[PDB]
Amino acid sequence: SKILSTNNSNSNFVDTSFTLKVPVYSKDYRVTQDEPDEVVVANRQQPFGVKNTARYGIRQIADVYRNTTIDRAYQSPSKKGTSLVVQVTETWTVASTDDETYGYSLPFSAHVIVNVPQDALITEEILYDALKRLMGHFYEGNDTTSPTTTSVRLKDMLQGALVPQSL
Amino acid sequence: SKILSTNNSNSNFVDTSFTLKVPVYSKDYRVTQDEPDEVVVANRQQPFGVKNTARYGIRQIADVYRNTTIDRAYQSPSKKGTSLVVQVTETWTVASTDDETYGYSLPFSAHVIVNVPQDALITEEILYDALKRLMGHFYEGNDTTSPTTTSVRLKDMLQGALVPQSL
Amino acid sequence: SKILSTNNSNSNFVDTSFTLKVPVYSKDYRVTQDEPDEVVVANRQQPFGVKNTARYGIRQIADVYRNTTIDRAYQSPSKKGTSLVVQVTETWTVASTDDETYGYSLPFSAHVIVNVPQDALITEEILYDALKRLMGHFYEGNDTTSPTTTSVRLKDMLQGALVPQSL
Amino acid sequence: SKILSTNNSNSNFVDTSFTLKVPVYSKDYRVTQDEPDEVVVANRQQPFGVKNTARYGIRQIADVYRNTTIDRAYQSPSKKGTSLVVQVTETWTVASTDDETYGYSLPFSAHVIVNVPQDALITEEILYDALKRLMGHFYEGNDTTSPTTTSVRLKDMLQGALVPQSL
Amino acid sequence: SKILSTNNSNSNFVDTSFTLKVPVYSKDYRVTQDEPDEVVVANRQQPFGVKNTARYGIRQIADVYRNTTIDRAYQSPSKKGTSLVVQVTETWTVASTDDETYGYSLPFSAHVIVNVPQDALITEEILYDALKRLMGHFYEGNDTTSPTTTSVRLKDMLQGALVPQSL
Amino acid sequence: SKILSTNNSNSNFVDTSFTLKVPVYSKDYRVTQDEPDEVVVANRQQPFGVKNTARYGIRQIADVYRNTTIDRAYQSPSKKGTSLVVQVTETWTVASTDDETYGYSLPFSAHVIVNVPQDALITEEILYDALKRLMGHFYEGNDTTSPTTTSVRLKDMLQGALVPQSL
Ligand SMILES: [Ca+2]
Ligand SMILES: [Ca+2]
Repeated sequence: SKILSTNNSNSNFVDTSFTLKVPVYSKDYRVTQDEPDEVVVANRQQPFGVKNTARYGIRQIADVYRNTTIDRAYQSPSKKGTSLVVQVTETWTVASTDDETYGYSLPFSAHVIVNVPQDALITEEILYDALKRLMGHFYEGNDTTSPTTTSVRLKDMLQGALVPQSL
Repeated sequence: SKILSTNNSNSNFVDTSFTLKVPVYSKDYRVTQDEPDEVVVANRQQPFGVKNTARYGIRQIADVYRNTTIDRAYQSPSKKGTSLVVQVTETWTVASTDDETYGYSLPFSAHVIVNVPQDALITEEILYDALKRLMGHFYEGNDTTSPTTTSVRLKDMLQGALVPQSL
Repeated sequence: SKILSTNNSNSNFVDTSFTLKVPVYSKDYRVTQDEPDEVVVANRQQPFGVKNTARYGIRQIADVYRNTTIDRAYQSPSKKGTSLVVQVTETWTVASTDDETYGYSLPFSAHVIVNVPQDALITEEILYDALKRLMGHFYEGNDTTSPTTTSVRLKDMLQGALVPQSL
Repeated sequence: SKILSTNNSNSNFVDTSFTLKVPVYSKDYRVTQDEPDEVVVANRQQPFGVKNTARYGIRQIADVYRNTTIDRAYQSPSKKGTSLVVQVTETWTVASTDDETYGYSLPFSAHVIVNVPQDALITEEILYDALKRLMGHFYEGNDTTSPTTTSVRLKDMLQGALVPQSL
Repeated sequence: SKILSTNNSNSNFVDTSFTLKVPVYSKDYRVTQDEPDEVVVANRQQPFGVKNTARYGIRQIADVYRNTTIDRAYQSPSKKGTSLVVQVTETWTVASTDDETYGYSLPFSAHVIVNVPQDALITEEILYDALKRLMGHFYEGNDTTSPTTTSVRLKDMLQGALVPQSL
Repeated sequence: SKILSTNNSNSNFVDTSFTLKVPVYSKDYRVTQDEPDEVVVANRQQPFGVKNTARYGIRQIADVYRNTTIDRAYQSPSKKGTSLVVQVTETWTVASTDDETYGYSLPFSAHVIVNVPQDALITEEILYDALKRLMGHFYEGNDTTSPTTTSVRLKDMLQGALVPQSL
């Protein structure tokens, strides 16, 4: 019997709540692009100025070890991978309570990329928990406190402070 | 008076729990690279075979309106932007309880990229809630049920079913 | 025993109050850049539009006598110096009480440079008192009055009147 | 109605005394250079060996928004600016009470540069208080103590400890 | 399961105390060179004449078996290794009580190099215990006496007595 | 009279315990090579596969000031020095509980080099204290806490975190 380990058992994390607002695609979204490797989905609820779209794509990874330093002797026979991308694009607007003529539009976009080796032992739950570990790096954990606590670092990183405060 | 709207007020969502594992950087992580716009951080807790790193980087965006279908209204403060990347790199290991000889290492990686315009009305909370909307696209929601239900997408997407099954 | 003199004992000065607002770095500032000779520190308290940063840097001076006219016979054996720079960068905003849509941002910056020879006899107090003499040149002293008084010349200098009024 | 804010209202500071020695230019200083944008002034009181000068200069700034991350909103009065420099140059002397032969001269110099945009709402007092905030960065402050306490930085910075010890 | 043995189980030692003076880098040191493979650190508290420095470097070892007697049939699958160097450089001064003009500076340098194969089973504790055994060779052990005793050997080796007394 | 100072009087350290396992050469070792400059010693108690060796060598240093920043006016009259090397070579074995046929041998090597000027004032105790300071750099010191504490740094450096946490 073969067993896969993520080797995160010895890491120190703090749970924190991150409540997702999941779309209702049937109500809100229509399909803009259905190419075999790339789908694009548009938000029908928006006015013409405001563009709200999502993009879901996969690419095949020739050599999953290509940029890693894992010794040849420890590489899987199957070296193929899959690369997933999930992009969301939003259009925000700025206006004034006092002046109905003041306004402009700001474009926001953000995406997630996930590079998964093609191996039978990797499961959907393993990958979601990987995503949870990933998104957890937008915070800093504090086990010093008696109830374990977390603090936000997204603004700090955006401002150029990329090293955590814990170091 | 001045108000920024994300124009999500007419989108239909469903909440779901996504509990993040935030790192205790003080225990686990040390700095491999401290250059001004790119920081690399390594996980002290892994053994020598396993490589576990995180990378935090920003890039300055020249014109946030350039690739978009949005363009700049006359009273916009700036075209400038900032692009943030957060990457995690893990080394998973497959072994066998039958054969001590049999084993290999799988490389996992994933990252998030966020493209924030330079407008002071964008707040840290606005950005986190944007990230929550983003990660929501790894799921599908149902308004119909009395407790709202969410199903998962990550498998179906990685398998090539890039259109939501709700559509 | 060796003694250093600044030779300012024969100069005529007027004390005047110049009350410094010193930062609380722990509360307000995070680190943007930690290069060995140049550190940059950002003000976390500001909104995204407003940039508030400080820069602290040192350069080594090859020949401290390079541009001076001190005779060779009176030069120290050790000709190395240190050049310190302290820059502050602020973003000011202009708005209207009456019109909540009227606004713009102004960039302010200013720095101090201090070129100190590497000599054991120069002390931290000597250098601070040098800085006090330096900043005192933004004023004009008046010993003619019975209580000695001072007047401001920053605007006059900015407007092109670089000679003091006392001459 | 029109109000300029320096946006320091949410920064945390601590006051400290910094008593300036303002020159009595009429007694001590005479003009070496009177060219329109650069004035050099020499200290009459020094002996022939010791050189003590001050230099006051302005340069016109073409676009005050050019090197900055700020850029000009549509209702800004001008891009123009003025850059002021104030330099002091001193000649310190080391001698020995044992040997009449032993002596040398150390050259000290330091200057301040101020980059003021052309907006009429910037006042002379705004600029002086900016200078006070600037010089405050040669210190570190503590909100904690009941009389606020400030420690010094100039030594630690010149020695290469460019990050505040509070951080 | 897999087990590593250092094969020191049956070798005979005598413990002796060797109390390390560990640096407080935050108070005493600054970074001179920040390279990915080689960091250089310097003591900013020393006076100018006395340069106290340290150097921390890693080279990567291509074949850890290159200069060993281990036949290939007994080698691991992975030949990778890393090589660590820790160098310290001090400057001592000799002077006189009776004569202020008499003195000179002596340079001391020393370094450690450690050549660790990349095997997950090599632990940080294993490596430190190896270092302790290494430094034990600067001594000679006697377990025949009622209290186990050790005599120092550094000066003897420096003076050409390289073979231990016991041999 | 003449006095040597290591100038470590004002530097800040934290003591930590490092108990050396000193060899009993009479029981465990034999001499492999007896040269005037290089002695090689081997563990005769190890089984045949496991080679445990040590090497003790001295080279003579022509100019101890060759790669130093010490100007000639500050050098001793004698440039002679000696250079000591102490190398240890071990062979660790990896095997399995479940499988008698599974195993391999890992080579460990490490050495120390010490570069001592020939000055009568350098004592054996001075040199051992220097070695203790050297090995202290494998740790990081914290004297702020109520008990002075130290954390290990060997694995962190091996893994590319070469700059101390404190810096
Ligand atoms: Ca660097
Ligand atoms: Ca003229």
